[PDB]
Amino acid sequence: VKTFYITAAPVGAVPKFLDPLEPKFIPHALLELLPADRREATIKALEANGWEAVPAGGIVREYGYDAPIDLTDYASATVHDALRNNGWTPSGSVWHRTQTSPSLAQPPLITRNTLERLSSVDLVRQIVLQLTTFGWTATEDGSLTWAHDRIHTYLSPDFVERMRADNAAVLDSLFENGWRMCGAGHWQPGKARSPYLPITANGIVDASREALREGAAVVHLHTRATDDQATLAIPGLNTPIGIGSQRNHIVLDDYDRIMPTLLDLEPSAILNLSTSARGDRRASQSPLRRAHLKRYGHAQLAPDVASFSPGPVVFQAGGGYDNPNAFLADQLAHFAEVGVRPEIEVFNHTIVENSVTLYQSPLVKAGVPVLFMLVAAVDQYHRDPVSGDTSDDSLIDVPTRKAIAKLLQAGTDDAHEKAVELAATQLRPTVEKLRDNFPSCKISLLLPGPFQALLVDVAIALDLDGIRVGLEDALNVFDARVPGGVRKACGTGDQVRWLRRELERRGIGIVDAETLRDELGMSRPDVALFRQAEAALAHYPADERLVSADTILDALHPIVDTYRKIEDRLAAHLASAPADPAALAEHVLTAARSFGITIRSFVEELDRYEDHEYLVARYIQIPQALNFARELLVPRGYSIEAYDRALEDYSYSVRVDQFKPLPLRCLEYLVGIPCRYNSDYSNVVNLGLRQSPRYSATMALLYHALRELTLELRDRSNASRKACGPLWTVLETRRDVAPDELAAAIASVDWVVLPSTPTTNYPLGIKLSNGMAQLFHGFVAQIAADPPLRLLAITHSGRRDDGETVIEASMLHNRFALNADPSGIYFSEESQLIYERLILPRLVDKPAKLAYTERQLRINAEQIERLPLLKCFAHSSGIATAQQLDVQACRDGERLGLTGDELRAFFDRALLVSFGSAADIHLDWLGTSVVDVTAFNDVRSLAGTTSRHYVIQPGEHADVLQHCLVHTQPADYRYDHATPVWQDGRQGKIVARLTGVFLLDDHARLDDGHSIRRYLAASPLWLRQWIARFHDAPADTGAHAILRELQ
Ligand SMILES: [Mg+2]
Repeated sequence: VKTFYITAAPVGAVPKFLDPLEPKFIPHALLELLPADRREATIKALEANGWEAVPAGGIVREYGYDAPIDLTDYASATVHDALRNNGWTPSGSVWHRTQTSPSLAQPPLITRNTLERLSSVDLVRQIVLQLTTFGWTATEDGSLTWAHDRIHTYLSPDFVERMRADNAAVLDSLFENGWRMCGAGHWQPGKARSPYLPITANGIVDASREALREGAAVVHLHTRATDDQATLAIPGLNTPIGIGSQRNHIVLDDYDRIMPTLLDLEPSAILNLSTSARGDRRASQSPLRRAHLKRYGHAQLAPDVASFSPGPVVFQAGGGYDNPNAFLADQLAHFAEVGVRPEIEVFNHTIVENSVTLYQSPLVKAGVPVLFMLVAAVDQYHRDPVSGDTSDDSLIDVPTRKAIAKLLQAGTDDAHEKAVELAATQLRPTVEKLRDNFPSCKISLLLPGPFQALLVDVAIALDLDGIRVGLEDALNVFDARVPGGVRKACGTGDQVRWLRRELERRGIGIVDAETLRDELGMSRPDVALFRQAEAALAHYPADERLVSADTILDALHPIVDTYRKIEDRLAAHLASAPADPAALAEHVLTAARSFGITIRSFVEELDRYEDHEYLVARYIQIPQALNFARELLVPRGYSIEAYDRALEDYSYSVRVDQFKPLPLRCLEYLVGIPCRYNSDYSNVVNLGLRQSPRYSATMALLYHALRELTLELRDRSNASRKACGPLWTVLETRRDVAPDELAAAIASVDWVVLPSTPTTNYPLGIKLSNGMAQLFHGFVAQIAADPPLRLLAITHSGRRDDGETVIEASMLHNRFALNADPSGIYFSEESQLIYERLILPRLVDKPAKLAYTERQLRINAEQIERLPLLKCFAHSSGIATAQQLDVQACRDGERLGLTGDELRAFFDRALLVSFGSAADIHLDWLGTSVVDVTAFNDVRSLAGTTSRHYVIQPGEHADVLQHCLVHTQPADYRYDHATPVWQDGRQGKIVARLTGVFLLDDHARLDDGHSIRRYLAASPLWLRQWIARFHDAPADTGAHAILRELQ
């Protein structure tokens, strides 16, 4: 019931990046070899960058960092011996190392057992912390290992002495593994440094991505200047030492790269940019502190949140920045004009004071709820403007912080609670004071370094709204597998994972970015626009009989206008001259996706093409993108001369008469907003829209108008005329016959294949209907040869009573309208033609009279159990068509009178296996039991459903997905990890819902997730076992079959 929202802070201002592949020790002989001035400059540059002078007595494990030393570039008696002592040999003016160290043929490893031999738990930690700082990584075993082809790890004499004293055998182990003693010189302890800290645009983007997929909802960003970036060239070393301030600074070119990238890959993520002037107090009133707060990308979106501190920030550790009132006034003014919400970084008590009094009104006016960030356990000063004397203005006073730090080191549970009580008692006045003066506000907590052990407990005690972690606050992460229980954090995502799993222990949930935007009142434009349509149609019934497309289009009028303005911006961008091959489509596609417009791949898109009979429907992607551009540029007056280059392809040109009107393109956009892909098909966004009460009804109304306008366009084309009524087809061993009036086909056949959306009664539809059928029979037939197969394929009616053509939109409206049906009463004419000739005979007694349109015109309760098991496959719209068969069965069953309980026995004689259910499964309805296999990236099925079981959240399933995105090859992929969830309906219906299912495409991505082929291809062996058991079965019941499968 209790939830937090996690803020991730990847960059920060203080910690620095330290390259693992840099030398960590420089022998004095190598520096002393330099000329006096160069030696002096080099040393002071090293010491400025964390390098500490150190005597002999330390050990090193080095390989691959040697380089020749030509003295002509600059001998000495004191040096000469030191060089030869360190394994160097002269050759005139040239020195080189003949001394050899053990290669890295097999990775150096310090076992957990070796570490545990040490008595001091304190010593072990610092050893683990030092090596992990150098790039060493902990294993699942709990050991430390080095994976790179070079190595240069050094430990100080202090380490060696304490190691020797605690246990000399451990130290000897290093000696037998290639470590060796060192002379005097300089080394890099890497204090306040990490090999995982991101200071480049690409690094920051990656770090943010990692944190977000682990559960973070907000990303707090910094940037680092590189204006003093330099490298030191040390003699005898083939790798230079990176020096630089890595100063905290607002870099506009970095954000120009970071922000659009994050908007593309992480659309729902709440971006929080730092406005801090820490590291440059003299620029406290610079307009640069808001220069990065603008509209980014083609979507012209701004950062959602920016840092804001009502008062000076003065660190006791040194540094800080001032926030003058005129400046802060300009900030808030700019924040408002751009659409940015301030987050109050509460550093001091003076910040609190200024927040609940003078800035109280302006902060509320800036937007509600007001966001607060409690910078706890960070020592602060207040400076008397007259005397200059400093007082302790920290949220947690320095005496109490020092106290808490001691109890943390005690490690006992008793000192922990006393530490929590100390932190909570100190912070509670500030929390209460903020909430008493701000009726609508959110408050988050951060803790630096060691205090992070209190982060969860203190946040719970104060009933806070959010918790912040990241490399900005701490560079370590708690790991119980590691000796000492602590190691270097492999990025912010590592720490976010720790926090999430920590909260999961206590039964505390987390809030994803998409959900938090609703709470904070900062939802995305496209999400808002869809909800705008939902509201505009809220008072209209989902029944196609009770509302017209004209009325629906009339209600969406202002939204069509809103969409048009978006389309203008896409058109103008395309008219900004490019490309010559058919790869121009890639330009259009990328342009479309960045503006939020998804050029969907329609199977029936050929109906708009005049020469459709002379075209190959395999290469329909490149031309549809070309015509799309033409479709947008022509009505406005732009030149499409660059296009129609489809002439250099193999007309694919779409006639102007078949161009989609403005409202038609608008409807296509709206229905494409829920369950979107990100820019590179790594994730699915806008998932929350499905949980709306009016979602299905809205989608039903949309596809209604989408149908009416598409059919209108189809009637003016040479689109293949469709036929009335369904087509029945049997597949043996594949064989293919087309029965017309034979119920004998049903009895002879193992499985029935229910029709999909594009499988209608017309040349292309029949080809597709045959295809899916064949795919299904190769599938079950392949299972037969494992620890006379006949298949029945059903094709939908192509034309209804009034001569109206049956298209995709027709099936989808039927799909969504069925979702919005509370009672089991809705079905279509297409479902009727299939039902009465397939299911109805099972209800009555012996053959009846059927009309010319193949439509129709008792009980035998003892023979209800005698009915054969009807095993059916379903894909896409299949589960919708199937449940409509159940409805009609209940209506005829009630007309005949089957006492309901016997109706249950009827449905026990049927069985359903659905792959990619694109419609909701009404659990409480009377109907056929279903095994549901739906993929997470099956966005088409996702958009058609409302079940939460299809949505993957940070957990084990999310881990497998992220693993398969990089290491796993597509053809090998099988969703073994899928977890079946069992459900029992009010009226006996049983549903086996698989969770964690996803489908890899050819690029190991999440696109093309509606492929029935991939659904069957990537099918796990244990799932085949289920289907095998279904096939090899006597006259057993459905309920009995799957109840046994639960074990
Ligand atoms: Mg910050």
